[PDB]
Amino acid sequence: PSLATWTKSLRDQSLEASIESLIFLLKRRQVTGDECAGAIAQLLRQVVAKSKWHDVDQLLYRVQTAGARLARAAPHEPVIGNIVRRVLGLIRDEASDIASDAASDIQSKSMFNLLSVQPFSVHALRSEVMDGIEEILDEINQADDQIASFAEIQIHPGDYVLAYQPSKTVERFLVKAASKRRFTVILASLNPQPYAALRKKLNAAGVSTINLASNGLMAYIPRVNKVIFGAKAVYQNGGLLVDSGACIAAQAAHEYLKPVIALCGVYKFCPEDPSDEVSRGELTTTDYIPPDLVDVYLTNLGPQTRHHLGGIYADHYKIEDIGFSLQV
Repeated sequence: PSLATWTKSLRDQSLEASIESLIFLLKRRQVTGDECAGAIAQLLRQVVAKSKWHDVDQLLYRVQTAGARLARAAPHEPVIGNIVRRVLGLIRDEASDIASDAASDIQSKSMFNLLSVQPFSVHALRSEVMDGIEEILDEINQADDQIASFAEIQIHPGDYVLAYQPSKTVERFLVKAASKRRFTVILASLNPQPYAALRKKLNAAGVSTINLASNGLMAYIPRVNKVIFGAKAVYQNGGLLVDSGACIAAQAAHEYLKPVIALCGVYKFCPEDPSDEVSRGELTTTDYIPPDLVDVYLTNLGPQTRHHLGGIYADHYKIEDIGFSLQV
């Protein structure tokens, strides 16, 4: 019924009931975007905790199967797959004291041993994985603030900043910047007053706000200093998944030498190349921005260029967990 209600039935509901409730939320689309990322992490944590497995191989299978089901419910949401792969990667990492000693190792692996009083080895790994998943959850929750901590670096006094259909991440970024900078924000949407709350918050902070006519976006871009977008996803090639019409704004910015900045947390980094459907823009209307149109990827780790992306992907993903689509 609600994500909040779903969250606290989690620990005293059956695993299958929790998975099915979340599936229900995803399909009715009550749960959307980045709060979806956290929901996946919490459900996967419960899978690690409550499902039956004795070896990492069966733990990996469990997580992947549950992840596949969740992904299926909301195919439009690519962050779900990212969280699943991050959890799969975490499991492999921790899988690699009592285990090094032959005596204790043998004792721990036995289901009928006085250490199993589920063999000990399973329990120790289970505990460590659940902890790591909590960390992933904290990484997800803190991403917007971490991205916003670089705002003073990105925005300078007197800047004219064009924000195209700002998301929550962009809002937190602009509001934070307002605390340390005096500048102007231009809110433009090609899809047609809007963003009254955001504007009210910005104005109180000392930031001027401009509303642009739909027709004028192309005429007015030469004025602005920089263009900022929230990315729904990032791809290995440096392409982005964005709101519809963003690609047009990106090109205009590029045409007039205006830096294009994409706000994206690493959890939104998809370890694939963009599907042809995405390139077509077919993938709730989204557009695709090719890497040539993007100047900066601003992440929780800081601003990055396309050349920096390979390192980031390698740091967070395992080759075994990528290169295939989750499927039940």
